[PDB]
Amino acid sequence: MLLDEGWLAEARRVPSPHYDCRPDDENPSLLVVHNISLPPGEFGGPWIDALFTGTIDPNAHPYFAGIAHLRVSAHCLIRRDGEIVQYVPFDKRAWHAGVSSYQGRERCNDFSIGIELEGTDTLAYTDAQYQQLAAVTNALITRYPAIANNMTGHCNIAPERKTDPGPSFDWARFRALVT
Ligand SMILES: [Zn+2]
Repeated sequence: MLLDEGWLAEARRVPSPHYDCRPDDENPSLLVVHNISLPPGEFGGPWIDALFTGTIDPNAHPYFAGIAHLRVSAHCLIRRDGEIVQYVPFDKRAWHAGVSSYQGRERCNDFSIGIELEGTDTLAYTDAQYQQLAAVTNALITRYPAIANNMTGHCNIAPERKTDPGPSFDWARFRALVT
């Protein structure tokens, strides 16, 4: 697919207020793979769109109040059916990695894009999502070369704390489709 220098045309743009300047406007290299579903264990709700914009309703669900204290966002999301939703231009800083670390260098937000796979640590992602994740990845690799040589889980840059994208994530399947 195609890149309007930050934005994915194919997608459904959610204008998240939750971005800012990459420090010294450094360009991204490492892509991190995230997972998420809300409420935790269901798919298709509007609620992800919600969390990612800082508007989600703490009253919509006993699990939504537990996190209604965050302001967080991830560059793009892949829904179970392949649909790509984009909240923030790739060149900008997403509030996704958190307290993370990759190769001596923390605050991994700075230099990374974050892709969310709708799902759970323990349930297989769908064919469409492997096709889509790889699709987006090839694009960013073309814009940002280093990505092909920096790809990881949240669980890698934040062990113990994070386990996403989980043992479900079959890197084999995905890589099989990256350039
Ligand atoms: Zn994550």
